[PDB]
Amino acid sequence: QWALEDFEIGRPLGKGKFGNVYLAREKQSKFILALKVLFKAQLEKAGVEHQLRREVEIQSHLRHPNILRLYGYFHDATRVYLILEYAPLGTVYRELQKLSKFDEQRTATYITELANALSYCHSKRVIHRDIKPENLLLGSAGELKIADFGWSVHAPSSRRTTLAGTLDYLPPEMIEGRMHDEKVDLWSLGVLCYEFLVGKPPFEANTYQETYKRISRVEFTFPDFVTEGARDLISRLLKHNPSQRPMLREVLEHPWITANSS
Ligand SMILES: CNC(=O)c1ccc(Nc2ncc3cc(C(=O)N(C)C)n(C4CCCC4)c3n2)cc1
Repeated sequence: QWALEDFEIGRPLGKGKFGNVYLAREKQSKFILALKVLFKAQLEKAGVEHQLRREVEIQSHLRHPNILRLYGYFHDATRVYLILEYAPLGTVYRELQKLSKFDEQRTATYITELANALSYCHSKRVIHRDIKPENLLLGSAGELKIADFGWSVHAPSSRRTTLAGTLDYLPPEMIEGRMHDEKVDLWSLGVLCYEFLVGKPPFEANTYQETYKRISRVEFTFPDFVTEGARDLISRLLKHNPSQRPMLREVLEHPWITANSS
């Protein structure tokens, strides 16, 4: 069906290792959307051309208000085109840059949305979404959208590289090279809850090497303003042992979440 001729192209919203994301508009409907362009040369060089095919099929069947929708896709001789939902308010990472840190009501509301999205994902055996805030977008209603599909893409305003942000969110079992399961998403939720409340991710260090040690040894501390309920949820999510991490339904029922979420 689709071809590049079906779209008007506007400015690049961001750029990544594999290509760019453009503001775009379907000509007939004048619908605004995000056109993600991946260069086949880059996909081939990295050896991920088979992984892209699988994730396109997965993404084509994920339908949830807090997951960025894939409308369709096509290709030409040099490029793959993903026709994505456009999230008009940008990344949560940028919101965090602007506000420095989130209050407990905003944080608990965002965590609720993500826990619901991740529960849906898990129900389809979809695990390990990279939910660093650079991959979380804000829809027109301010609702969170998981948008890690098709690899990282940064806006010009970003000050954290793809490798650094992804490392900040990696769980000990994947740094220690062990088997992992869907509990990696619970770990990521704890890192995110902390970054939301603090304005910095908990294991940030000068070097990647020190960050590895801090993650593996779960070495993090709380600023004085983090309330006891927030400490309790974050401490349960950032357990080294994945079996000790709560179920997503237990996150949603956590007293700090229910007391503060919209
Ligand atoms: C001052 N305005 C802004 O910074 C702004 C930035 C993006 C949007 N919309 C928007 N909509 C859909 C997307 C899909 C991606 C993407 O492939 N990611 C891996 C996440 N991205 C990225 C592009 C670069 C930042 C997120 C999307 N971005 C609106 C406003």
